Amino acid sequence: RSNTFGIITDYVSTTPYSVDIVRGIQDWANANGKTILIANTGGSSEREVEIWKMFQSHRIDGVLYVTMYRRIVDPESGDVSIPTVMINCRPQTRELLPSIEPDDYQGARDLTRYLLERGHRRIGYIRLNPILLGAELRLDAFRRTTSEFGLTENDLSISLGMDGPVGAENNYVFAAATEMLKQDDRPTAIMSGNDEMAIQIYIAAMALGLRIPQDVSIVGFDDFRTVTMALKPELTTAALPYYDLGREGAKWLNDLIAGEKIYPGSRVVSCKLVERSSAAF
Amino acid sequence: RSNTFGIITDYVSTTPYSVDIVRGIQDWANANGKTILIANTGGSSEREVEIWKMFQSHRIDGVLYVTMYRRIVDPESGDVSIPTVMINCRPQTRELLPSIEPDDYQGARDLTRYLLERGHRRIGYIRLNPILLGAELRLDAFRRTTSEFGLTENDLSISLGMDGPVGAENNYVFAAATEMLKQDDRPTAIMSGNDEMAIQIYIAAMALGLRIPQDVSIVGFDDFRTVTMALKPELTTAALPYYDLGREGAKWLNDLIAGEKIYPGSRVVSCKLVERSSAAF
Repeated sequence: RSNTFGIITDYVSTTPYSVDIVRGIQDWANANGKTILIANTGGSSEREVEIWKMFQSHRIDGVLYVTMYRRIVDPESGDVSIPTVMINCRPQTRELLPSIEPDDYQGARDLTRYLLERGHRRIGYIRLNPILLGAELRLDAFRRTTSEFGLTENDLSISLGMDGPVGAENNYVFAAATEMLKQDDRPTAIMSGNDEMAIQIYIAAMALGLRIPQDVSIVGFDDFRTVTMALKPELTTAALPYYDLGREGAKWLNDLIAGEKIYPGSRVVSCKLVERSSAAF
Repeated sequence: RSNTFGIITDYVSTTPYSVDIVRGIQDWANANGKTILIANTGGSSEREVEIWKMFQSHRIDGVLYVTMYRRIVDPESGDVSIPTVMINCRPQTRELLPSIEPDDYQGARDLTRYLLERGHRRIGYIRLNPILLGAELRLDAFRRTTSEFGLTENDLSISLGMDGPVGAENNYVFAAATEMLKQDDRPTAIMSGNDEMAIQIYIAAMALGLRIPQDVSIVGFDDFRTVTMALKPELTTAALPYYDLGREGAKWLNDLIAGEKIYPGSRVVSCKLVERSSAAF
């Protein structure tokens, strides 16, 4: 046993909004006497194969396969066999490896219900990049939760805010939010695909003389600290349990490495609704 | 030769605004046939010593010692000897190792001159965490550049925006910017310690009915993409050459590993002024 865990990640050099998983892994590692080595594939199957080979060569005890955003994918390990736990992603092949992911659907559901229980009936939703699985699941939740409550597609204002390659998108959130807020039947609440996008929606609203809670409520998603605590009023959002995913994933890998009869399958960790002050009745 | 470079970083799990250095290193590595393994010290001398030992054990060809923010520090490698190049930091011991850093002073100087050449005479500056070397150097530049031009301390509005442990500060940027903008002799331009802080200054200004370029110009620092392109108007700033620091640092390490008579000493890469539309005459 080298007591070294290897993390194979995909887009960490271009996606720094998921480092909290690493933070969770590292924190757990420091409390359990293990060292962590990180390798990035950049999304290349070729380089990934080579990385697995490298880890075998270095006698890594286990691997935490971590994706920057939620994905469904089978790792490309060639002929390498090392105990592995997937975090923030799920294998394409049923039960190929144990996995732990955040519940985008539940989070969006609870955030939508939050607004509904707060009197909002005309709700807007500006979509995160459609290529993202998480983006679509959050939208799926918004659509059904609002229908289950009674609102009709006619009470909603849904618009795309961006498209293109992740982390290099054609971004028009500000323009989309502006059009949405200038509508004759202006929504009273707007749900942002994620916290990052909320920055543009806050500016769009204020640029039209609207006061946040008072004139329009805004909620985000992720609890990306850099943003949520920068915006004023403080942004009410759904926190992706990244830190916990990392800590839980690491412990799980540790038990798997030590044997243990832990039925793999998939674990899904809930997203905590973080109530701040960007929404009003 | 393993053709593997190791990156020893400090606060990457809690500071994701410097991943671009890694992006630059990784990009160079992919174009030169090398693999990159990353290890984080979390700021612990103890864990760092152990990490150097680990790298020696794994036969890493060289190390890129990268700090999340600009620092002056001697690596704690114990008895380990491996070709090393420092990036975004400088050794405490004169010429202990080659190093390449961004020029915070030059960047702040050019950004201050930018405003001065644009008619501004009453300028505000909201300070980044004073514990940060970079924060102080940018302030040093603002102070002398404004004096060299002719303005007096009396024409400036300088205030702290935060303090405490980096990445866990007591943050009052919004409140400080609000007080500053409510002054009877309101500054016409405000320089933000960094781009992240600009989010709060934009909101502070708009919350008072002020229009950005029209009523008050705002410039930032870093060119933290997540922010600069989210704020509207687009934020004029000084770009920290992170990507280039990584690419240059990696090449430099490569030459050092291959021998080459490259006088170590320190290299300082300029910060590019990125003109957008958050400032007006």
